[PDB]
Amino acid sequence: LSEVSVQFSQLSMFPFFDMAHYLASVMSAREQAGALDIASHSPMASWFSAMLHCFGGGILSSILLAEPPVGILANTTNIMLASAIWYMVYYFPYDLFYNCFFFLPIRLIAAGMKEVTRTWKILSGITHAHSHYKDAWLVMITIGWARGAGGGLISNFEQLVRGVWKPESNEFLKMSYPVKVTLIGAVLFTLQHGHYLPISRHNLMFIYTMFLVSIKVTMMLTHS
Amino acid sequence: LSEVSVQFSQLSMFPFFDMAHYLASVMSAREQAGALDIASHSPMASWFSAMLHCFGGGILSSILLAEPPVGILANTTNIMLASAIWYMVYYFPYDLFYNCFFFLPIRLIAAGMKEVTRTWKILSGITHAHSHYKDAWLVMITIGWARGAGGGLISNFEQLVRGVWKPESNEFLKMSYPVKVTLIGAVLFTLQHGHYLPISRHNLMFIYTMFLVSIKVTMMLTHS
Amino acid sequence: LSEVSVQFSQLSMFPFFDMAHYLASVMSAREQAGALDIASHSPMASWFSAMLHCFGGGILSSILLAEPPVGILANTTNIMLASAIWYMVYYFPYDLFYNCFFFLPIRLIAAGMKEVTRTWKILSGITHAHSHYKDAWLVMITIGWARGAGGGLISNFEQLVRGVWKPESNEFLKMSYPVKVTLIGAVLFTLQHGHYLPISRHNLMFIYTMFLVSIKVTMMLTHS
Repeated sequence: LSEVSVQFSQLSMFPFFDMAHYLASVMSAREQAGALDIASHSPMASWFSAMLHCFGGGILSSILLAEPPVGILANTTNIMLASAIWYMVYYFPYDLFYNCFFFLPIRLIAAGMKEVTRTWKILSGITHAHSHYKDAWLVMITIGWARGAGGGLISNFEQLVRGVWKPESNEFLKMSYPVKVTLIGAVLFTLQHGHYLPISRHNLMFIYTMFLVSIKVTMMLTHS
Repeated sequence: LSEVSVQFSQLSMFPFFDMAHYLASVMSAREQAGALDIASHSPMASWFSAMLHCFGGGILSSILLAEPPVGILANTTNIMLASAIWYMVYYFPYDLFYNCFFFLPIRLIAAGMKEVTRTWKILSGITHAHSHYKDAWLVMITIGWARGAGGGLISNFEQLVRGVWKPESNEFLKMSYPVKVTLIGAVLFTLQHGHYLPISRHNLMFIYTMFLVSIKVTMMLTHS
Repeated sequence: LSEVSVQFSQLSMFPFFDMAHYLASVMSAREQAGALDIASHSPMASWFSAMLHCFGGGILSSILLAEPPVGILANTTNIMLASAIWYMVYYFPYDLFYNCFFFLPIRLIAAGMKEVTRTWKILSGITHAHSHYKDAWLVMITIGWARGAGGGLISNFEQLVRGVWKPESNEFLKMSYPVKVTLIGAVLFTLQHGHYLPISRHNLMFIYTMFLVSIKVTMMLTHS
């Protein structure tokens, strides 16, 4: 029944899903060590650290392609869409916002939708790298990987923003779960582009997103 | 009497004022902790650290706009104009140069003129961001702020140049005086170009520069 | 006998010599402190650290000229030509690869040919900076120097890749031998393109390459 994958490919991420990636990234950034004290004594550094979690994919993909990183800041609709979630995750009265979204079902849905935004970011970078370099496989893998787990790769300098400098925790030394999955996804969809992978994009799109959501759901379920 | 602000808007900064910003930035870089030993044992690192104080506004504004940072190095007239001040601040015979400009009236004039160069840098980055992005308010604020206090934002990596690594002293954690004033100035003049602020450009230019020079003059006076 | 310098001005570096620079850079990167443990437990970090040694010249010259650093990754022939040397230097059976190239005559030839690749990289960056900026001397010096000893200037962040952070060992504080030689070469050949240096390009090319190979051969001979 390939008619269902065609319906899944018509999804738009501007309203609902972009907020889910921004919320899951800001909440996961708050749950990190010493992030509450940053927002309590320095809202500017905690906000910029949240933007590195939300738009880290577009920032790294722009720096690697010699594209202006301020161009991501031009979309005032998206920047304000993530800043409002940041202010509510940290500075909501009675912390009713975080306590509501920390609930297990709501946290599963929000995180699972961020996994969906990761897919289109990978394909965005792969097709965008194709616009700059035609059949260069390594460029498309790099930019698609840069948009999939951008915040995970700038995580070393993102830690430097909040104040913690950990030179021993490099992403290439121990590839974390999201970064290595984005690497696998970037390679697969580059072969999907490259036509070396015998499957349509939309079917590979659906099965990779499902294989990603199912794992993180299982992780968040087996963790609590 | 708005006829005086029109006369003030006609200042050219190429001869006198650019040297004032370069001198105030190089001298303030020397007075930092452990800067004399850098120039005495490694003139290369102290010179580059001085260039990050002088041209830090243009460097950060070029990196944010994907513009070549080496383009700032193209103006050999400006680079030599700051390197000559660097060599005289550190390596002048009998230190007659620094001892002359460390005098309170001369230090007040040189620093007060750097406050004037900060204004045109803010407006240069706001109008330059307007050339790249029409009515994007956040881009004009970012680039105008990047040229106002550029050396203050790269201060973390500028410290890494001389050899001091302070991951705890982030500019976003505690906003210093010059950086936060440039932020206020970048926001005000951005509302001016967007015509959201009910005042002419020339008058807002003059009152902001005066409000800036008067504060630093008061600071340098109340400090000695 | 200027008839021999013309025959030398004609070496093509695509087959033999590019592998020599990649081999000498990867082997010298392995001989660094704690580099074997990186490749044994984190092949991704050791590979990227090896690429920063091989293509650090092109990477830094691209970042300084606002050119896409991923553009160096487009040449899959050159990237695979260096990654194969990386895998054989580290993961060859019985380490027969490193033990063969660590032999003194073979190590002298491989390192001496990397010194030849350094020459064309300096001239590549000088002529490339001439294409972006006509008679800008400082830009031609910077880019030619950026291609000559690129891995030596990103060495601070390259150390951050493998996991070691030394904020005290800056290249400008104590200029190493290869970096300061590339600076001298970048200045000499910049005076050549500007015709301020009374010598033909081909002759200055040959005498500078010989003066560089003879020194490193003497160093490797007096070190063992």
